[PDB]
Amino acid sequence: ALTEAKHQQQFFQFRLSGQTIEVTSEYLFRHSDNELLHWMVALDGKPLASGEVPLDVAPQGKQLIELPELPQPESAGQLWLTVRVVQPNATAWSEAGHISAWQQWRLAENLSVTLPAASHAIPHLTTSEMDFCIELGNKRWQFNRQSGFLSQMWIGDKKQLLTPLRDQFTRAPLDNDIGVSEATRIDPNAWVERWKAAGHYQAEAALLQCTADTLADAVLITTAHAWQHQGKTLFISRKTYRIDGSGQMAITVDVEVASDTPHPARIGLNCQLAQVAERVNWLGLGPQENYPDRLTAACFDRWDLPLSDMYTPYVFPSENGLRCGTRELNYGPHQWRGDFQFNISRYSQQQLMETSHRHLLHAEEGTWLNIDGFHMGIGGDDSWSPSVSAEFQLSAGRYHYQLVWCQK
Amino acid sequence: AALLQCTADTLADAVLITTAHAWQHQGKTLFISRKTYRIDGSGQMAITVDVEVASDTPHPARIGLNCQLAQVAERVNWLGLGPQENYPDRLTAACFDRWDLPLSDMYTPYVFPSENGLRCGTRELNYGPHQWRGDFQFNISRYSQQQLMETSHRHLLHAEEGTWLNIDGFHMGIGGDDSWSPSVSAEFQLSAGRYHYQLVWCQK
Repeated sequence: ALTEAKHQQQFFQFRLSGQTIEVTSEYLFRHSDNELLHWMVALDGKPLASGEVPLDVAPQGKQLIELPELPQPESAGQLWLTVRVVQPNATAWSEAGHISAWQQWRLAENLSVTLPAASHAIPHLTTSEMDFCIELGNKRWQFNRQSGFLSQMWIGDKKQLLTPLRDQFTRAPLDNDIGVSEATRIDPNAWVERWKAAGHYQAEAALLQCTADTLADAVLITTAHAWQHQGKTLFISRKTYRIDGSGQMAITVDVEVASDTPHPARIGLNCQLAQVAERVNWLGLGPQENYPDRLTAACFDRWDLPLSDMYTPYVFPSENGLRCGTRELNYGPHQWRGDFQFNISRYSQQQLMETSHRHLLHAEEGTWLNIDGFHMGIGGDDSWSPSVSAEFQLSAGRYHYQLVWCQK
Repeated sequence: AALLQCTADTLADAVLITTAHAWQHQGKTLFISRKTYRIDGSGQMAITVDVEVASDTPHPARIGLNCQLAQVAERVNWLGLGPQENYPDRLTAACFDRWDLPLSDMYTPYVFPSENGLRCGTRELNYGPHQWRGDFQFNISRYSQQQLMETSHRHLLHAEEGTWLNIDGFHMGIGGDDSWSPSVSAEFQLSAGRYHYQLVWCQK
């Protein structure tokens, strides 16, 4: 949280107009005299340009900054401008090179109008009454026809999942979701209570449909489940998996949420990976944990960190570590692509949810991955009543998202 | 537009068409539309659409489809907001229900012709033998957008061959705080980038 503060409370303010940056000083008494502005342009994580400019703004003043002609490539992707204010010299409370402020903008987008290279190969579908198998190369994917989930996958002789890939609509309650609700004295208004009461945490799936079809150049799986509790259908998930000659699966998901059920904490999938890698690399917001109503301090870019850093050791364990606006995530040989929020650690939601202290958590078999098409905000106006603003509640009813899972 | 792809595939119990276009202007791709039509034994087509809007292009007024129908019917019946013209930043007075009115009533004779007659939150619309189902906003009259756009007065409009139908997955707000500067609030601007929608067209 500390960063979100730091950024919001920063003393310099920016506005971008064309290729001119307007800087506003919120200092009342001092002049920007230990301040440098670093600027920089990059295309999907790739740096194309940098500058540095000394700030000469008086308290309550403005400074105009015109940027050099900015490169612009043919390549697809998003072009982002990022600026940082630096304190070149040390003060009594800061080191040299301390960053006092920052801001970023999206400059342009070159949309990708390029269709992939027609698959050399073609996947084979092997049916059975238990499942559908897809093979292509060393790669194989299995979908269980009884459950409707992708139960396993192999690269070579190695299995990748410990747990099937499945829909997730809940979260290990944050302090704010709980509020002052106790086992003794239940607060029926607390998000958790609502969710609890409505069956979110204990709803059971229901295969409505599960089919395989052979396309000209790919296999197409199609499923549908209903989550229900006491004969009430809470949600409905409709997917399509489409594996192609490239050995890429494209998941497309479409949820329907009942108008009359408390809005879900989230909407995405999760699964337990078999692997355990040392780093995580992604192209999205970061580097730090960021939620929807708490992500202004985060920057879009390519981040690479140790797994350990993707977990936030809140003494009272709960959902944590999320990173939003992710476009690509890489872990081991996996790579997922799209627009989603995600989190990844060695602790299942359930373990988090069931441990009173962080010191009692134990790392699980592999890596737990939660990939969200959507996530509700965290709130915080107070911690004893619902504080999540409406804009951050998953109240649309219809939700759509897509992924591309693949390997390297 | 630009055909990027167009394929037919045969499914166990249906046909599946798949397309992709790019709209561009001066080598800039503004939008990208990706659909799938899926016709089944029921003789129902399900359209599924997915638009990508360039971050750096003014947000579009809308996002949907249109076409000119050959038929011309006397009534329009729908299940959604109405009965009156309603836009996104202007629909609190409207009620969700089943409305049935004369075609004539689906056009708003603003003396200075412009986009009009929209009805939001529609779940089902019926015109002649057609029935469309989903979640969309729509409008329907005898005037193309172009005709509206090119006529200074309403008295000069002429009804066109059949019925023009505009079905929107999304529509930007109308504004009004004032009429001499942009007045559409941000919440009503189509600024997401990624837009998804689906329809079911069929007959009775």
